[PDB]
Amino acid sequence: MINRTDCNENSYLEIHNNEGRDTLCFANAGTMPVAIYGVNWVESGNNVVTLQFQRNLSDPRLETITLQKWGSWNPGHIHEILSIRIY
Repeated sequence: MINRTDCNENSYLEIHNNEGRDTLCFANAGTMPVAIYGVNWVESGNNVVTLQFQRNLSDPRLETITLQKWGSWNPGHIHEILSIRIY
């Protein structure tokens, strides 16, 4: 039940990789597999959402990150996003 939204409000998750090149606003607790490479920062309005991405491609280095209300993520260009889970 997850779909790519252009953020029609100010309280959702938004991942902008490629150095703020392509942003993806997700909504609804829906949970689907996504692919986001080069993660610079992620948004997390007043909603708890889990982000599933693989740190390294060659290795199955799976990493989980939970964004709290109004939480954001600023790693430094992530390989690619695996899936996205919303609570």
